[PDB]
Formats: sequence, C-alpha cells, structure tokens
Amino acid sequence: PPTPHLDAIERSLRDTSPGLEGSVWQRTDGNRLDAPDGDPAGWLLQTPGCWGDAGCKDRAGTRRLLDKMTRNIADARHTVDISSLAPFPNGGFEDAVVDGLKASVAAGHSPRVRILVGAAPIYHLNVVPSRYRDELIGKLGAAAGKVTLNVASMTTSKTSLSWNHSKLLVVDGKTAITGGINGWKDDYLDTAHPVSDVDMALSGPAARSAGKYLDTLWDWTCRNASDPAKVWLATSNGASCMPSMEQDEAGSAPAEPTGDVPVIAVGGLGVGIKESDPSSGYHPDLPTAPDTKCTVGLHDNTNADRDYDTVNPEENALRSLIASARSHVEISQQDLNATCPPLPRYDIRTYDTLAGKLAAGVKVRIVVSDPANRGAVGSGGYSQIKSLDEISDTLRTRLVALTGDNEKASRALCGNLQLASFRSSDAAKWADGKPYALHHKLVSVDDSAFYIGSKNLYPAWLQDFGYIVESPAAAQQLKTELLDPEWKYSQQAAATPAGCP
Repeated sequence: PPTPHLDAIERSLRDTSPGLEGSVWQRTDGNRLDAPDGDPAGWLLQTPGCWGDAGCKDRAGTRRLLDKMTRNIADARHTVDISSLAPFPNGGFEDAVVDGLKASVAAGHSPRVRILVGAAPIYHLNVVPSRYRDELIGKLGAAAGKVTLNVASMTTSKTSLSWNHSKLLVVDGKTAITGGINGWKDDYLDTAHPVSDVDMALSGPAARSAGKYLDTLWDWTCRNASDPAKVWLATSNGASCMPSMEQDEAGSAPAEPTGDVPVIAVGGLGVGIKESDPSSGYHPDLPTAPDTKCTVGLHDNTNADRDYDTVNPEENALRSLIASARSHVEISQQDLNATCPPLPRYDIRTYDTLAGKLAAGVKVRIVVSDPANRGAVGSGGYSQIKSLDEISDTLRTRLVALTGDNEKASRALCGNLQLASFRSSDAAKWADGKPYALHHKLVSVDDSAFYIGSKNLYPAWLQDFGYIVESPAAAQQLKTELLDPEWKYSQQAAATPAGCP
C-alpha cells in the first residue's frame, strides 16, 4: 500500500543525514500502533481527554496513559529506557515506573534501567540524580536488589542552549511510548487546569530505532560524565555506566514485525554531541530574510547553519512532512514562534513551506497555546507569543516575499488559513479560571500521515525525537479522537488576520 508522504520525507533525510541512518533516523515496516484490545484508538495517548467539560471531571486520557506506561514496564524482561526533560518523573508518573518495575521483578526478571533528563543551564534541580536513584530504590523496597539503574541529568551546550528534551519510554527495544508528555505531576495530573498533550504507543522495529537513538545519547552521556558541568551521573551498586544497553539487548535478531504500519523514526542531536555528518553531501540554499522584530545574538543554527541540519534531521523531516501536503495540513503546537532573544523567533524555511502551501490552495490549520499562558518553562509557561497576529503577520510577510504582490498574498491568507488558540470545551478557560495550556507537537497531513513526538516547530536546539506514521486508518482515528474535537472548540477562538473579509 503506497506511502507518498513517507517517501518524500525519506528522500529528504537520506539527502540530509545519510550517515545517521539507523541511529538518529530510520524508516521501518511492520509496526503496530499498540492499542489495547477493545479500545481500537487506545494507541493515541492524549491527556487529559475530557473534551466538552471545563471542569474536566472524567480524565479518561490520563488514566489510559498511566495504565499503558505501567503495563509496558510490567512486561519488561531486560531493559527499560526512559528519557525526559528535568525534573525527573514524579507523582503518578513515578508510581507507574515503580509499579511496573516491581511487576517485572516479581515475574522473575532483573531489568537494566536508564533514566536520562536534560536540564537547562539555568535550571536548579531540586532532586539530583543520586537522590532520585535513592528515592526509586526505596520505593522498590526488596525489588531493588534485582534492578540496575543508571540515572543522569545532562546539558550538552551551555553556550548554545542544548540539552535533552526527548520524552521516550522504550521497553526491551520492542515497545515505545513517545510524544510531548513530561512526567510532571503538577502540570498534568494534580491540577484542576491540566496541560493538554499527546503521546503515542507503538511496538515493532520502530521501537528498536528509539533504542538506537537513546544509545547515541548515552554514549555521549557516559563519556562526558568526566565533566560534572555537563553530566551528573548516579548508578546503582557499582554498576558501570551503560552506553550501549539497547545495542547489547538487540544482539542480532533483526526486529520482529508486529503489524503493518510503516514508520519513520527521526530525532536530532542538538548542539554539542556531533558537529556534522562527515558522510553527508547536503548543501542547501539557506534563506536570507532578516526578522524585523528581533535580531538574534547567538549563531543561528535553525536558519543559518548547514552542519546543524546534518545532525538534526528532524528539522528537515518536519519541513518536508508539511511540504508533502496535497490537500490539507493540521498543526497543533504549543508555539510556532520562539522567545527572541536568545533564539531566532521563527523557522524561516517552515514559514515558507507554509506560505507555499497557502499559495497553492492547500488548507492549513494552526492551533497554538493561548497567549495568556506566557511564563517560565517548568513553572506554567506554555506560550511564547503575546498575540496570534505574531503568526499571521509573519505568514503575510513570507507570502508577499513569495508571490510578489500583496493582493495574492491576501487571497491565500484569508481563504486558506485557520488560526486559533486551543480550547477543549465551550468555556473560554478552565472552570477554575486558568487558561488552557497546549503542549502538543503534532502535525497531520492529508488524513494519511502524521508526526507525534517531542520536537516543537518553534526554534529550539535540543535533543528531540518523534515518529512519522503513514496510515489512513490511523489518521482517521487521530482525526476523530483529537483533531475534529480540537477544532470544534477552538474555532470559537479563531483569529481573523489583518486585512481579511
């Protein structure tokens, strides 16, 4: 069955980073979207999943998420590989890990466990790796002597603002859960104003791809533990740091197919792990478009650095996913624009690809976190814009640059764009008066191909990871479960860009 969206994306990754095929990106067949029996859309792990209700009484999404995480871990025989953005998983996120690990030990296993979080240079960790190690050992009680732990927090570049941001849970290199969800109880669980977010669950060869990606990060992390400014590392009971846990677990038993879903696994190494793919022939025309609102102080890796692309194929994967849309594109993000300075405010090539689609009559929908959510990351900050015009004005600019004339630019912008801030009910905010925070990193195209993972469309130079799936049947579920309901409530917060009918 054909895959015209994946083929275009694959063409662009082999051109961008051929040397990273098999570790930072990889196409595979034979995957399964891992739904529980009698819950066919249950691969889609949305949270809170309480559409239509400003009081959010029944969080069926959250419940399904925590359950799936517990069960995947409960099935572990050898390896459990976790990555996130610091702080370390707490609350129910942490209980899911501890309970799943106790179940695994009770079935007679001795699992190896790696937990990796990235930390911003400015971010003071309350619970450091050794304390988090000891906490887990304590909750594990007697199970503990059977579990080998590597726990690490890491920053790859203080100067270039790079650290881990991927959110992965890989068990035995065969199941994988990823998406936008950090394991932060106050934002997601214990609150009357829960963050809305989505992960997906999968099994199959694409989970081994995720393991390879985590191995790459752990190779760097184990080596750089000689620099405590970069890596804090705690292991259990004399255990070595385990750079290649996933490779060691895969041995060579070519991954078994579990279904019929084709997938591209695609991540990025941010700054400070590898400078380029020396193997790569990539040589793009970079755009040249100053921003009127903001002039960046830092060297701009998003807009103006060839080598950065070659070690961050996810950037091109996303640009060319959007470029492959023939009919419509839906984007659901925290932000399309970044805080400038220190970062560039937007990705020029992404805005151009969008402008190009607008011009060609492709329907584009952008839904972002409500600007009311502006604030510090990790402390309720879920917006980086003051107004939605910051998105529609940039698009106008690029449309004008692209079409030459300001009238055509207006046809395309007013006829083909839906732009709105997110809501999940008829209320404008949560029943407790807090605005809806959106943390999706989702892009869907033509009701066939979609991306879920941890990579934001706004400029950021982090280690990230995600999956692009091509399957009409899956897209249809995504449409029904998430995108249609999102639009039903968010259309009431639709923006009319300046200059439109």
